[PDB]
Amino acid sequence: ACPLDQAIGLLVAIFHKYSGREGDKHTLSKKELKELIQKELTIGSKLQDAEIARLMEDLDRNKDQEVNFQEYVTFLGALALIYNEALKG
Amino acid sequence: ACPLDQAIGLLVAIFHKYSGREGDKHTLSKKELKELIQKELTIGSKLQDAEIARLMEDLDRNKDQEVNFQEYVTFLGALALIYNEALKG
Repeated sequence: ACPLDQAIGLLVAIFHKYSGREGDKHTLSKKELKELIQKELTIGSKLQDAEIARLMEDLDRNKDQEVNFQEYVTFLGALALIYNEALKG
Repeated sequence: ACPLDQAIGLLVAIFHKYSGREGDKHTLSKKELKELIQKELTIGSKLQDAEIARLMEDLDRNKDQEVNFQEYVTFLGALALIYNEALKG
Protein backbone atom coordinates (compact mmCIF):
# COMPACT_ATOMS: atom_id res chain seq x y z
CA ALA A 1 0.00 0.00 0.00
CA CYS A 2 0.98 3.66 -0.48
CA PRO A 3 2.56 5.26 2.62
CA LEU A 4 -0.58 7.14 3.71
CA ASP A 5 -2.74 4.05 3.13
CA GLN A 6 -0.31 2.15 5.34
CA ALA A 7 -0.53 4.87 7.98
CA ILE A 8 -4.33 4.74 8.06
CA GLY A 9 -4.40 0.95 8.17
CA LEU A 10 -2.14 1.01 11.22
CA LEU A 11 -4.26 3.70 12.90
CA VAL A 12 -7.35 1.57 12.41
CA ALA A 13 -5.59 -1.62 13.52
CA ILE A 14 -4.36 -0.14 16.78
CA PHE A 15 -7.78 1.45 17.44
CA HIS A 16 -9.58 -1.89 17.07
CA LYS A 17 -7.02 -3.70 19.22
CA TYR A 18 -8.20 -1.60 22.16
CA SER A 19 -11.79 -0.80 21.19
CA GLY A 20 -12.59 -4.49 20.88
CA ARG A 21 -11.67 -5.26 24.49
CA GLU A 22 -14.92 -4.17 26.11
CA GLY A 23 -18.43 -3.50 24.87
CA ASP A 24 -18.93 -1.72 21.55
CA LYS A 25 -15.97 -1.94 19.14
CA HIS A 26 -16.76 1.55 17.92
CA THR A 27 -15.38 3.20 21.08
CA LEU A 28 -12.89 2.83 23.90
CA SER A 29 -12.69 4.63 27.25
CA LYS A 30 -10.21 7.41 27.98
CA LYS A 31 -8.64 5.04 30.50
CA GLU A 32 -8.15 2.52 27.68
CA LEU A 33 -6.83 5.31 25.40
CA LYS A 34 -4.20 6.23 27.99
CA GLU A 35 -3.12 2.58 28.15
CA LEU A 36 -3.00 2.44 24.34
CA ILE A 37 -0.71 5.47 24.13
CA GLN A 38 1.65 4.19 26.83
CA LYS A 39 1.94 0.73 25.25
CA GLU A 40 1.85 1.51 21.53
CA LEU A 41 4.29 4.43 21.51
CA THR A 42 7.88 4.63 22.80
CA ILE A 43 6.73 7.56 24.92
CA GLY A 44 8.22 6.43 28.23
CA SER A 45 11.04 9.00 28.23
CA LYS A 46 8.62 11.83 27.46
CA LEU A 47 5.76 11.28 29.92
CA GLN A 48 7.10 13.98 32.32
CA ASP A 49 7.27 16.63 29.58
CA ALA A 50 4.96 19.47 30.64
CA GLU A 51 2.63 19.24 27.64
CA ILE A 52 2.46 15.45 27.34
CA ALA A 53 1.84 15.16 31.08
CA ARG A 54 -1.23 17.40 30.80
CA LEU A 55 -2.65 15.34 27.94
CA MET A 56 -2.12 12.18 29.96
CA GLU A 57 -3.65 13.75 33.07
CA ASP A 58 -6.71 14.93 31.13
CA LEU A 59 -7.28 11.31 30.12
CA ASP A 60 -7.07 10.20 33.75
CA ARG A 61 -9.44 12.93 34.93
CA ASN A 62 -11.94 11.81 32.26
CA LYS A 63 -11.15 8.07 32.41
CA ASP A 64 -14.74 6.85 31.98
CA GLN A 65 -15.70 8.95 28.98
CA GLU A 66 -15.95 7.07 25.69
CA VAL A 67 -13.96 7.99 22.59
CA ASN A 68 -15.01 7.17 19.02
CA PHE A 69 -12.65 6.66 16.06
CA GLN A 70 -12.81 10.28 14.89
CA GLU A 71 -11.95 11.58 18.36
CA TYR A 72 -9.16 9.00 18.75
CA VAL A 73 -7.49 10.17 15.53
CA THR A 74 -7.94 13.84 16.47
CA PHE A 75 -6.30 13.02 19.79
CA LEU A 76 -3.32 11.38 18.06
CA GLY A 77 -2.85 14.56 16.06
CA ALA A 78 -2.81 16.62 19.25
CA LEU A 79 -0.28 14.26 20.85
CA ALA A 80 1.93 14.20 17.75
CA LEU A 81 2.30 17.98 17.88
CA ILE A 82 4.00 17.75 21.28
CA TYR A 83 5.54 14.29 20.87
CA ASN A 84 6.92 14.06 17.31
CA GLU A 85 10.42 15.52 16.74
CA ALA A 86 9.59 16.52 13.17
CA LEU A 87 6.77 18.72 14.44
CA LYS A 88 9.01 20.73 16.74
CA GLY A 89 9.66 24.28 15.59
CA ALA B 1 9.56 1.84 15.48
CA CYS B 2 6.36 0.47 17.06
CA PRO B 3 3.39 0.30 14.65
CA LEU B 4 1.67 3.44 15.96
CA ASP B 5 4.96 5.35 15.98
CA GLN B 6 5.39 4.31 12.36
CA ALA B 7 1.86 5.46 11.57
CA ILE B 8 2.46 8.91 13.08
CA GLY B 9 5.80 9.31 11.35
CA LEU B 10 4.14 8.64 8.00
CA LEU B 11 1.29 11.06 8.78
CA VAL B 12 3.83 13.77 9.55
CA ALA B 13 5.97 12.94 6.50
CA ILE B 14 3.08 13.17 4.07
CA PHE B 15 1.84 16.40 5.71
CA HIS B 16 5.22 18.10 5.30
CA LYS B 17 5.57 16.90 1.71
CA TYR B 18 2.59 19.09 0.83
CA SER B 19 2.78 21.81 3.49
CA GLY B 20 6.31 22.67 2.44
CA ARG B 21 5.34 23.50 -1.14
CA GLU B 22 4.10 27.04 -0.54
CA GLY B 23 4.51 29.58 2.24
CA ASP B 24 4.41 28.42 5.85
CA LYS B 25 5.24 24.73 6.39
CA HIS B 26 2.74 24.62 9.23
CA THR B 27 -0.26 24.65 6.88
CA LEU B 28 -1.48 23.70 3.42
CA SER B 29 -4.55 24.86 1.50
CA LYS B 30 -7.67 22.76 1.09
CA LYS B 31 -6.86 22.66 -2.62
CA GLU B 32 -3.46 21.17 -1.72
CA LEU B 33 -5.15 18.76 0.74
CA LYS B 34 -7.44 17.48 -2.02
CA GLU B 35 -4.39 16.87 -4.22
CA LEU B 36 -2.64 15.09 -1.34
CA ILE B 37 -5.57 12.72 -0.81
CA GLN B 38 -5.90 11.90 -4.51
CA LYS B 39 -2.17 11.22 -4.92
CA GLU B 40 -1.26 9.59 -1.60
CA LEU B 41 -4.19 7.17 -1.34
CA THR B 42 -5.41 4.52 -3.81
CA ILE B 43 -8.78 6.26 -3.69
CA GLY B 44 -9.38 6.48 -7.44
CA SER B 45 -12.06 3.76 -7.51
CA LYS B 46 -13.94 5.36 -4.62
CA LEU B 47 -14.11 9.04 -5.57
CA GLN B 48 -17.73 8.70 -6.84
CA ASP B 49 -18.95 7.13 -3.59
CA ALA B 50 -21.63 9.44 -2.18
CA GLU B 51 -19.82 10.21 1.08
CA ILE B 52 -16.29 10.53 -0.28
CA ALA B 53 -17.55 12.76 -3.10
CA ARG B 54 -19.02 15.20 -0.56
CA LEU B 55 -15.76 15.37 1.39
CA MET B 56 -13.87 16.04 -1.83
CA GLU B 57 -16.40 18.65 -2.93
CA ASP B 58 -16.22 20.44 0.43
CA LEU B 59 -12.47 20.78 -0.13
CA ASP B 60 -13.07 22.28 -3.57
CA ARG B 61 -15.69 24.72 -2.27
CA ASN B 62 -13.21 25.85 0.40
CA LYS B 63 -10.04 25.51 -1.71
CA ASP B 64 -8.28 28.62 -0.37
CA GLN B 65 -8.75 27.98 3.33
CA GLU B 66 -5.62 26.91 5.20
CA VAL B 67 -5.38 23.68 7.20
CA ASN B 68 -2.97 23.10 10.10
CA PHE B 69 -1.58 19.73 11.19
CA GLN B 70 -4.29 19.07 13.79
CA GLU B 71 -7.05 19.74 11.26
CA TYR B 72 -5.29 17.62 8.61
CA VAL B 73 -5.18 14.61 10.95
CA THR B 74 -8.79 15.14 12.03
CA PHE B 75 -9.71 15.20 8.34
CA LEU B 76 -7.90 11.91 7.71
CA GLY B 77 -9.95 10.35 10.48
CA ALA B 78 -13.16 11.57 8.86
CA LEU B 79 -12.08 10.20 5.48
CA ALA B 80 -10.99 6.86 6.95
CA LEU B 81 -14.47 6.29 8.36
CA ILE B 82 -15.95 6.29 4.85
CA TYR B 83 -12.89 5.01 2.98
CA ASN B 84 -11.35 2.22 5.10
CA GLU B 85 -12.87 -1.27 4.69
CA ALA B 86 -12.13 -2.19 8.30
CA LEU B 87 -14.26 0.72 9.48
CA LYS B 88 -17.35 -0.42 7.60
CA GLY B 89 -20.12 -1.79 9.79
